Amino acid sequence: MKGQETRGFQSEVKQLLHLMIHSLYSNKEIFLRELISNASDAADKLRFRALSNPDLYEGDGELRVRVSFDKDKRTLTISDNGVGMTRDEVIDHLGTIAKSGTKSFLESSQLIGQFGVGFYSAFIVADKVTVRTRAAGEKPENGVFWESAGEGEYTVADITKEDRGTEITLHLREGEDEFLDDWRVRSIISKYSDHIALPVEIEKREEKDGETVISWEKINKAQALWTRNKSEITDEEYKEFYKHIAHDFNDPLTWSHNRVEGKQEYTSLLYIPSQAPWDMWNRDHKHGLKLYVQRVFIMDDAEQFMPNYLRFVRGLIDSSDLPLNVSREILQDSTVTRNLRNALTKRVLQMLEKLAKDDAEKYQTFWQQFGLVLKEGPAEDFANQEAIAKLLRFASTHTDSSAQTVSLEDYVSRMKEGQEKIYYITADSYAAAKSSPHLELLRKKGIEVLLLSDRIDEWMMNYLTEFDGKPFQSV
Amino acid sequence: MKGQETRGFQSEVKQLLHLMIHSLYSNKEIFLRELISNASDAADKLRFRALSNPDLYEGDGELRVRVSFDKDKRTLTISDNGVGMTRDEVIDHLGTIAKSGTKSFLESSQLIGQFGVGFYSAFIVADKVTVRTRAAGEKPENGVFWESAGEGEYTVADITKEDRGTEITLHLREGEDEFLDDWRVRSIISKYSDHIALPVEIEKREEKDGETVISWEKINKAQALWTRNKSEITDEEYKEFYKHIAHDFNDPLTWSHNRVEGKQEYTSLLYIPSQAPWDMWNRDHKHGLKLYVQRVFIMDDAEQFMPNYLRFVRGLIDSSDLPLNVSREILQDSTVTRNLRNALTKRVLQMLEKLAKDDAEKYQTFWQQFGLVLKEGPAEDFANQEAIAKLLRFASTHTDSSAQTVSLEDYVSRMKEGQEKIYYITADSYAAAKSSPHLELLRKKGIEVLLLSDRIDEWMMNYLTEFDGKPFQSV
Ligand SMILES: Nc1ncnc2c1ncn2[C@@H]1O[C@H](COP(=O)(O)OP(=O)(O)O)[C@@H](O)[C@H]1O
Ligand SMILES: Nc1ncnc2c1ncn2[C@@H]1O[C@H](COP(=O)(O)OP(=O)(O)O)[C@@H](O)[C@H]1O
Ligand SMILES: [Mg+2]
Ligand SMILES: [Mg+2]
Repeated sequence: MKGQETRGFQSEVKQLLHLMIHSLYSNKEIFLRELISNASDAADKLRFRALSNPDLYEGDGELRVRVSFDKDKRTLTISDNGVGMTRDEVIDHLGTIAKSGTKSFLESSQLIGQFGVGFYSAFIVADKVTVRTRAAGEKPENGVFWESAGEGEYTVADITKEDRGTEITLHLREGEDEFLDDWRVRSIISKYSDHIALPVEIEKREEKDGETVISWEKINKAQALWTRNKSEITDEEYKEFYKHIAHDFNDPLTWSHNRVEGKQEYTSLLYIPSQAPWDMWNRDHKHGLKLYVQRVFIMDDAEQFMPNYLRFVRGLIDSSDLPLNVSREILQDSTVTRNLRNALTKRVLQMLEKLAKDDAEKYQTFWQQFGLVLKEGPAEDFANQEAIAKLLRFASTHTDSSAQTVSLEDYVSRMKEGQEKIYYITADSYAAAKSSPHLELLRKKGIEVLLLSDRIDEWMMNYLTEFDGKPFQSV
Repeated sequence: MKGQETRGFQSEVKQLLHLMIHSLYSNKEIFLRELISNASDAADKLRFRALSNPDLYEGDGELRVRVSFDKDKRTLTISDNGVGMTRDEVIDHLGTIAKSGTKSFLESSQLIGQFGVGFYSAFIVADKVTVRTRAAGEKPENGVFWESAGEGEYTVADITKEDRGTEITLHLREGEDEFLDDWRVRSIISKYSDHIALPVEIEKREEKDGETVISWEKINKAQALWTRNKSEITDEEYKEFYKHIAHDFNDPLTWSHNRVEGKQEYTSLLYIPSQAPWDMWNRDHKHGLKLYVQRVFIMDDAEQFMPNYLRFVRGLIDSSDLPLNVSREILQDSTVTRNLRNALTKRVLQMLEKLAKDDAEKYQTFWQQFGLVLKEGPAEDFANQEAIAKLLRFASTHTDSSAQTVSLEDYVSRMKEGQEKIYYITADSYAAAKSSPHLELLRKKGIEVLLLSDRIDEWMMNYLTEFDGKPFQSV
């Protein structure tokens, strides 16, 4: 094992780790979920490359993730046999962190703020993590090694490893002996893996005379979630699975699992978040559905199936109309895309309509988080303009608040005589529109006024020129 | 009085009449409404022609219908200075009709059923009707006289009418003296004239010392009803106005009044008849919106603003983006037209939908009447397949009738944890269909199956294979 080198974590990473830790000891069972989520992602990566060249499965073609513990060495080990990593990859992915989290770090009993990051979840429970990975296809003499007390630096070196995949060993802190108990760990892997197609085995040791008797019984049922029938899939499974594909700690507000067989044979499973991603307002930001084909994972962040004013959506698409060779290029100049695209655009509005009716408190959350993104909507897609206006919420004079708790239908159902219109006011701050003008001309008569004060509102009212009869007019 | 000639009525007019007099004696006050209504139509015609050739108003350009009565002679006279008629016009329009069906089988509690008023309603109240008229642009020696007792024949002749227009005189049947009363008559006009733009003036007679001064004073507000604000229009006015522009005694199921103003500047006012016209099915029937350009009437029965799937929609449409020259032709290749046929097509649907929600009984009534034509829809309007389907209804398996009670939105409210479904079934009448194959098992599960029996159902199904969320299918 020669080639030892030591690096420094991005100045902001130490700021994440040490922070995230205290912030999550409330939910520490997490790491075990995040590693499996990753073992799963590592398996799809393999099956993908394997399409192109089916020899990467050199030997075993049955992917799986194994858990086990040295009650004596105080360790827990999770080892899958997926793509595995390359040394240069090890340094890119593990060594760093592709995303962001600095402009907010210096701000703000389960203290969370805004989710940490998958893999490092491990340090909430381990004071030393070790990885030994051997990339798919490559040589067993180029296995890598990554060690880190997570204090501030980490180490890499080259090693050998016959088997392919990734082996992660966590050296538990003191007062974590829970994860060295069969029922406890078993319980957790049980709880965190139903949404996962990858079989999840767990080490079983039995003393049947002679030597020792090792096994690996799977706790996992194993079944691509979007494959089974809604009728049998529970909400627990629907929620964690979202977390899985969304790479987010929080839960979702709702979901639309749908199968379709006709002109567009696909099978979507979109999700509606609950918190807006911290990096949602800067150009380079991941958005798009996890694209599948013939149940074969292909690409991620494929934005070409969702119109811009719906970036915030999340989920997969198990199409069958797309060629198994779909590229990032092909997709953009595809008709089956443009079709699927619009066919799904509606499914999100339908999912939203259904939401706003069943749980308003959940919908209000939705509105707050993704308010200004849905608004730039009827400004370049009048196709569905009505459904998109109904989904819209505003701040009215009926409420003695800045609370965007009013639907346009709420506004109509409370009109009077001397009607014909929905009057608004376009200011800057809620204050600059609730008292700073001349709505009083109307207040003296008893007519409702929509107090709009969000930067985009003015530009939006140039495309929204009426809502079911009653036209819109400024004051 | 030269040219004197008597003529006989067509065979069903002598029938239509006698039948009409008893069927409508409940509403005798009705004739007064129909003469002013016609007087108004004359004022329109004139202004229309007046465009191309302003000589027509020859000097007297203040249009108005004047009502008066005489107690000792016992007559009620109505006279307008509208377009007036010529001898050939008279004979064509007054001596005949264009509204058949063939019955009168009910002879040998009011009996209305389904039939057309118009001019003849005058006989309900009058045992003799006289008409002196002289069309615009015609030497006064070209006046025309028409007189009939509604008994079977009529008399035409030439007279000299220096005045332009039409003077109608009724000799009231005995026991009709309640129409010689200034207050009863003055109340009827008022009730039937405030939804009419043509000033309606009533006569006045006084005793100014040995002399007799004849006043005339408007009783009317005289304003195009689609020009006023939705708020100042009584539901009564909307329904009278309906009878006006639709030439139908029956009230409408609903209406939609809208003043669009932006790219497309127009004013629409549509309605949905309480019952399909007797002569509907017969491609040689007149459907259409009455068309006005710059508050000037131009033409009736213009088909170009409503798709064949919504031909039954009565109503008018004032416009501003069209030229005071539109003709049955230009509309064919005009873009402003098409854009309205769309903007409006998508306004009928909203009215239809607000109908299936404010009074579900009228919608049913509507469905029984025109459903069959609203079905031929999704086979041509793909852009509105959403609202269309949300409208149309069928007979189920949960229903004890051929009666089309069930809507597609309540088959989902009454759909269970069984699956993704909206099963339908074809055949002929409700008969050879409710008792046929593979409907048994779907039953053993407690599932419903929309039973189709309409000659078109299967064809129409083809184009509507979606309906929000749940996907369609046969059995
Ligand atoms: N078991 C594994 N096999 C291969 N790559 C892995 C594995 N675990 C983690 N990785 C790599 O680490 C990267 C970052 O991990 P993570 O912190 O969980 O964020 P994310 O996985 O969502 O990208 C992944 O993109 C992947 O390249
Ligand atoms: N006062 C009038 N001035 C001119 N033409 C008239 C007048 N009254 C009736 N007419 C003509 O005679 C026809 C007969 O009247 P009516 O029974 O009401 O049929 P309609 O419903 O089309 O008016 C009218 O359509 C019109 O052509
Ligand atoms: Mg991850
Ligand atoms: Mg008439």
